[PDB]
This record gives sequence, C-alpha cells and structure tokens, in this order.
Amino acid sequence: EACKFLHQERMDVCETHLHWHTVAKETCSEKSTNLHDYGMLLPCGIDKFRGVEFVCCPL
Repeated sequence: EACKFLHQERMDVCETHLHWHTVAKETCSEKSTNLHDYGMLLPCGIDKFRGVEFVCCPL
C-alpha cells in the first residue's frame, strides 16, 4: 500500500483552515490511514476556503 491523494471541496459554504484540516484528518482515518500533508483549495472571503487536497498514508 502506498499513500493516497484525495481532493474534497464543497459548494455550499466556505470554511476555515481548522475545519478543512479536521476533514482531511478524519477522512484519512475513515480509510484506515493517517493524514500526512494537506493544502486548502479555493480561498473564499477573508480567511476561508472551499476545499482541501491531502495525502493519506499507511498506518
């Protein structure tokens, strides 16, 4: 098993770095992996974003 690169965004709300970091961490965990790195997508407003791309790696 190698690491998996994933992209998740949404079109209904903008959210903070904390929210997106939380999403990435929890998504990796749901797939039996640990988040290693991530970057937000689609900066919105003054301090928010509309998605995250991230790399989940083997436990």
